[PDB]
Amino acid sequence: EMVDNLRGKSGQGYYVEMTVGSPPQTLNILVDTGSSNFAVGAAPHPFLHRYYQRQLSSTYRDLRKGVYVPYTQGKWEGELGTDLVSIPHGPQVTVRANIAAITESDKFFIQGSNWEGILGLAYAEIARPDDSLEPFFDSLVKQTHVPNLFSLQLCGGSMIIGGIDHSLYTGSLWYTPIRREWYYEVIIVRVEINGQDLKMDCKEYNYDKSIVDSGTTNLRLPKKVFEAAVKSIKAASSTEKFPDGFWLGEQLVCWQAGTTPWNIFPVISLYLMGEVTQQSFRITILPQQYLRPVEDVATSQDDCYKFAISQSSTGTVMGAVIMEGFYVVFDRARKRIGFAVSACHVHDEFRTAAVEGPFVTLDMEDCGYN
Ligand SMILES: CCCOc1cc(C(=O)N[C@@H](Cc2ccccc2)[C@H](O)CN[C@@H](C)C(=O)NC2CCCCC2)cc(N2C=CCC2=O)c1
Repeated sequence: EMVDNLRGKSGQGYYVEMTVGSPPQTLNILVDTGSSNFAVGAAPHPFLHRYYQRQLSSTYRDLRKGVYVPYTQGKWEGELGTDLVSIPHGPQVTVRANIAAITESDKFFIQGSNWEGILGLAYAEIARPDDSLEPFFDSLVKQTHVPNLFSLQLCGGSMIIGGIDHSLYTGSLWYTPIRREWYYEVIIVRVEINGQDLKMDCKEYNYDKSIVDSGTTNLRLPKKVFEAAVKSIKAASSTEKFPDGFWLGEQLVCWQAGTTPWNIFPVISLYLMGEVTQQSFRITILPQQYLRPVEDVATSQDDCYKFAISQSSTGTVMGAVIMEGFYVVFDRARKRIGFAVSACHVHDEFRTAAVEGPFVTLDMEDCGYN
């Protein structure tokens, strides 16, 4: 009953239906593994179809404390409280959870996204105001019999709470350790483009950190890695030349509908640390993943895309365009993240996104930045 309980797209977010308060108020909530605050619009906003009305809830409790949360994109401020929360198409439980009632925001809510709040699924260590504010999933596990694990299949899609759904993936699940429990932090040990090693000290791939983040759209790479990746992708696709603004993820590239030259763009392989010493596995990303379709009726004589790999100063972010096509298991109980090929895959007749291994490495360097 949890299958297909997500709607949305990489550019605007994937969301699940939830209820808050007594009696239940229904809201669509973006699923975000890149933060740890549960927050909902709680006052009118031009882009909100509905919002949390605290005065209508008999179970609302004000915590008499404000909270401010800045993201890479957008920020909001609100008032902390607790109330009853349920997930109509998830586990049939009700939990009392912390909720930030958003009273002001900037560039956070997205016009037409159809969601009104955000569910931070990461760990308390990055919750605001601080780690004393128990995140929703922690409350869910404490208050119910739900196993300490969830999985995401972003396509709509599915959030499976408390378990793994075999119908949602094919082949084997490969696991990489969660290096530290704050973000879902992982370690990348190698990057290839078209099979060619970027040939970089592997700490560079994780400079600062690397995280798995359903709330970010792009694959975001540390500047040094980003520049090297663009150089390699340019070289592979050199039979066509694009403006610098395309590679900067600013402007669209368009082709006559149906004629997108997928074959001239390379596959990207990200090798993740395995659960055994010096062992790794790789996930492979097709251009159908990293060239993000931009729907616009005005341009619809063409298919147009944005380059969805971009620069970061805060480490690697494996965003939604990376997670799409994979089934991703956030195995909190065992401190690991699993990857498998998703049942909803976009591969043409020549290449297929993959999760595969094992691979071994001779260089004993720890790739974590620290
Ligand atoms: C759903 C996709 C929306 O599009 C987007 C969204 C974001 C973005 O900032 N997403 C937020 C949530 C959001 C969801 C929806 C709207 C706004 C924010 C997510 O939490 C980001 N996670 C990490 C990186 C983070 O910044 N954590 C915070 C640390 C401090 C404490 C609070 C958590 C970046 C983005 N970017 C920016 C550059 C390239 C890219 O893809 C495109």
